[PDB]
Amino acid sequence: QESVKEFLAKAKEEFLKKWESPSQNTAQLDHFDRIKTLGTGSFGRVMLVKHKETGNHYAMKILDKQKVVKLKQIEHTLNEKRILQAVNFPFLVKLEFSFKDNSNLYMVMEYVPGGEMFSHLRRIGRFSEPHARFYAAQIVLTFEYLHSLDLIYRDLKPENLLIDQQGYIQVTDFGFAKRVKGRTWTLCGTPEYLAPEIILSKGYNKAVDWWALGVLIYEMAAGYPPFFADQPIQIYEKIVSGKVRFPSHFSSDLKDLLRNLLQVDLTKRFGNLKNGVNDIKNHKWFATTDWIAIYQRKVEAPFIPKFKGPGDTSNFDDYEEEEIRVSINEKCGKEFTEF
Ligand SMILES: c1cc(-c2nnc([C@H]3CCNC3)o2)ccn1
Ligand SMILES: c1cc(-c2nnc([C@H]3CCNC3)o2)ccn1
Repeated sequence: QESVKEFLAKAKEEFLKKWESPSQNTAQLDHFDRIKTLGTGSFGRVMLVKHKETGNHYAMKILDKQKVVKLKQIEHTLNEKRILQAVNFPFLVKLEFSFKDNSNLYMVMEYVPGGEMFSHLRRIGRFSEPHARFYAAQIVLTFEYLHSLDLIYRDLKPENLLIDQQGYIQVTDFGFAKRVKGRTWTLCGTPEYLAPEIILSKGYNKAVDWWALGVLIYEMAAGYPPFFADQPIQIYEKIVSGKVRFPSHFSSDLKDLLRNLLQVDLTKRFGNLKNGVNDIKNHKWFATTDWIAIYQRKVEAPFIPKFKGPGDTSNFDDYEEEEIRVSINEKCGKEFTEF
């Protein structure tokens, strides 16, 4: 494990150098052509763009500054960009450029054309245990990396996991990620994936990412999440009870892993014990996993998405196409000085 200790020590050195001196203002809007909207939200959207001089394709996340302020997301938005420009790991989407103008904030990422894990899971129904285990091992390594840097991710769900041209995962959307030594308190995340200590308004820590990994593995292997209900208040009641029913087709090793990740007592939850991530890596359900081979991307993927080239949008869906307007006057300049 010395080689793992020294890898993580080097990873932290390189993150901290970029964290302390973040890059800013590395492109501008009229360097790109707009192609298609890939997703939309409360204060921002993600567009496929093409760089006019190089011809490269990118995914550009665009946030309306005035709406960020109104939804009280200033701190979270600054978190997202400062973390994304500082990290480097095989299963994290790469931030290529960032900039701002009178109206908007922009984060320009590599474009991953295979689509969201959500689409593929819902089309096929459920993943076999080896298929789920291939994806789960990538998230285990990514959380080991993020947590060693004192980062909590806080938005694990199938919609945020993109599948690349080799069938591996690229994690996207750091809107709720935060550097945290100790506890933190914000209510955020999707209802089906929230740990009990978030719902109960406690000070919580990185163990909430390991709870969310339990939810994700269950959903990949069953086809639906463990605390499913029609409205959030009913979901929250099932989460805090912790009663979980497992389908009969689950293996005994899978049920045992999930009982330890979906542990309502955070001081007993796998990932948060004295042996840290190794209680997960050494569990019987991962016995066939070569952790080094996954990191080096040398395992053949269970599934390669169908797409025609780096500009193909066929694995994403259709949204109304709205203008990208930039006001003649600067909005919210002070609030976003550091961006
Ligand atoms: C303190 C507060 C926050 C924060 N961010 N959004 C919120 C929500 C409260 C109102 N709706 C959004 O609170 C972050 C860090 N410290
Ligand atoms: C393609 C897409 C993206 C991307 N970034 N954030 C998102 C969110 C949009 C909806 N759920 C995820 O998608 C990055 C690279 N290629």
